[PDB]
Amino acid sequence: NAAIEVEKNNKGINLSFDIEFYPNSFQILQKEYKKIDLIAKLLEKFKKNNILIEGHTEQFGLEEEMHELSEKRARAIGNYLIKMKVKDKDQILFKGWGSQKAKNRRVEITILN
Amino acid sequence: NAAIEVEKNNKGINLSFDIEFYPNSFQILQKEYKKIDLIAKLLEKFKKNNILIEGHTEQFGLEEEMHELSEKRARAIGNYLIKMKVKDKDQILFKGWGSQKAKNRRVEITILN
Repeated sequence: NAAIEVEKNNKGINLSFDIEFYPNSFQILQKEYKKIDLIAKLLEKFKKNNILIEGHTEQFGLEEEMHELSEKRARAIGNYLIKMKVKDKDQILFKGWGSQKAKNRRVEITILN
Repeated sequence: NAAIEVEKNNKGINLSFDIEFYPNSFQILQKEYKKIDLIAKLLEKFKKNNILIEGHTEQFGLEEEMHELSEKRARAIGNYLIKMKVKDKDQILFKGWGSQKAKNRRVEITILN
């Protein structure tokens, strides 16, 4: 669960992992920042690349509500990467899938070609 | 099974994955080179780092025989990385664990601090 799963696709290099969020929130648990720090170490080395951050929910709530929550989760991750100075806001696309694709929730980050 | 698992430790950034070798051999199946190419894409970006490649066997054979086989598996991976020009021989440590730690066998590569 501490590991990032890395796989190539047609879009770039996919980083798939799971981040504990507090229930029904886009707030990252304190202990998870070290995992994002590892992600930051990889992204730092792909200096010129743009990234895509994709968020997800699990609950079958109203679609706009789930979309918003899932996007705010992607943004919480992106914001930390901004703060760590590994990417600029210029370089980050944020996508929420809602629920369409225990606190652990799926996040993907793609290092875009 | 196509994914590399990435996790940080005290030694550096650990890349754990599994490579199909032909039974009792250190020959990599043709289809696996694309996976090593992905590893190469990551290593390319950690230009200054030395790496450690660790090989493993599963059979409970004679310890020196298993050690040799496991080390030759690490070397097969390293040799391809040399050939792809992502690392020089100067930068690669090779370690065989034999069996002490379906064709799929465990390999680890650590991007050393």
